Amino acid sequence: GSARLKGITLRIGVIESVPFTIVANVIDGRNTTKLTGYVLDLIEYLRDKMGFVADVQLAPPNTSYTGLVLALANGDYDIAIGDITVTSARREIVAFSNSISDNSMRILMRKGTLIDGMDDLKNGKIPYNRIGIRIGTAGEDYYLREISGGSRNFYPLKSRQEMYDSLLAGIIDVSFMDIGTAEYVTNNIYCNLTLVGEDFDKSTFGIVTPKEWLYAKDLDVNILSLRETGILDNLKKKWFQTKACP
Amino acid sequence: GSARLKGITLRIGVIESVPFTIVANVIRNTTKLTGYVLDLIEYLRDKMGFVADVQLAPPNTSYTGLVLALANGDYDIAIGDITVTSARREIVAFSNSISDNSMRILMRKGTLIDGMDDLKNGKIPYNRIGIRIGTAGEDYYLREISGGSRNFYPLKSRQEMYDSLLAGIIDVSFMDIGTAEYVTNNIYCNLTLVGEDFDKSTFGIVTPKEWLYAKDLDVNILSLRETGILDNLKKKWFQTKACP
Ligand SMILES: N[C@@H](Cc1ccccc1)C(=O)O
Ligand SMILES: N[C@@H](Cc1ccccc1)C(=O)O
Ligand SMILES: [Cl-]
Ligand SMILES: [Cl-]
Ligand SMILES: [Cl-]
Ligand SMILES: [Cl-]
Repeated sequence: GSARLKGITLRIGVIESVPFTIVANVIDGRNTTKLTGYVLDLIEYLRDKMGFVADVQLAPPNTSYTGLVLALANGDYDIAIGDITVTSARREIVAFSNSISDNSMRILMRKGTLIDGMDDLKNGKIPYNRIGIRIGTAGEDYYLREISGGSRNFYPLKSRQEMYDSLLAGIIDVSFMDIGTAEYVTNNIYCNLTLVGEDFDKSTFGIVTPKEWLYAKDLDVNILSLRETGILDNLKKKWFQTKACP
Repeated sequence: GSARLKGITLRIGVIESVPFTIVANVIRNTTKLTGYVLDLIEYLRDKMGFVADVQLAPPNTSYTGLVLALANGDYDIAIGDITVTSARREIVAFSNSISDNSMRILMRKGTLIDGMDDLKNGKIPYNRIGIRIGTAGEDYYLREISGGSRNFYPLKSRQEMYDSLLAGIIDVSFMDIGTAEYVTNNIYCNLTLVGEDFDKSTFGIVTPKEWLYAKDLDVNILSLRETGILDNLKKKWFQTKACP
């Protein structure tokens, strides 16, 4: 069957990833967290349009994207919204909404690094333990399928912060990120970093839902309507069209 | 519940649209089909083990008409350059995306159009804007240009669109970018695309709502993406440029 989400409480899993989901520690005299970003704005549009009660739950620190999907499949959340890549392995265990965004990956490196693209990584110009890969992500899947043939011979990373510190501290030479956030970091957060080469792994982001979900149609119709009316485009411009770096 | 498509017969609706689904007449007449869509069917059939009963939609069937026919049970799935839209999703489901999409404005070379704003500002008499009925282009026009008014020059087939542009009966039309690039680079060398692309969207395989086999088809589509087969197919069918 199918039904409307009007009146329904949804526990919505979100995962820290600037500027999709931005976590601010604030004291207001008690310490609390404030969430903002593209994802929280999207949640507000959907809530206002669909009438569900949003119960937004931030995934614990160092939760992987795979861990978030597994947690939903196990019943810890009703839906999960973020920069979450739709993959065949995930689709085996959860469903996804219509796409909220196209996606691809790029190679991130320190400026001045003598790398010109993916060919250098595939030909072994960089030792493999100096390629940083965020575990439990689509980038790990790609690496294992296309670069290393199954072997996790990369340098593992648990958060964007560890990627930052490792690259800057010269522990790794490159890493992989989704293009939207990769552009964002190199343009606003770490000006010493840059993107190199062509993008790869063309893909999409989707809202994660349970398989065979009662509310699949209601969510999909609404997401498509936001796509059609330019709301998703506006949110992308709002949160991603910025460059603080000189 | 859910299940696998192995050994199951699927009636697969396809719709003429070069070079997704290419229709040739051969002779005692018979029809041959080739294209991106037919190759995709073969890859999915080989991976999934279903039995494919491929059925071409009657001439001048619109895209809305194909979707409606599937909702009415004439087909089990429909595969083509079929735009995923909110209105269609009310009555059918869609597989994971097989491709990104957008639209562009199609015109004769030499026509002085900057882009969509000219159309929105009334630079072009509305009966000289050709719109293929029962397509996402009509939906866009009604929503963004004419305020719900069907005041365009209605087109029933891709051929009527070309004929009308070439004969000077209309000044512009809308087409999906993949097929638009194909026709302007290979078939009608005196036509061209102009302006920014608009109506960013996706193509998806049409399935019944709440379909038993939804996961099986989706996992398999995503697998074809991941392993580069969809890219290979796009390269095969769309990278040609015969026009000088
Ligand atoms: N989109 C990736 C997660 C990711 C986000 C940002 C940077 C790198 C990886 C996934 O779903 O696995
Ligand atoms: N993709 C359009 C149909 C179309 C195909 C090719 C060119 C123009 C329009 C739809 O689904 O409505
Ligand atoms: Cl989609
Ligand atoms: Cl499912
Ligand atoms: Cl998708
Ligand atoms: Cl449905």
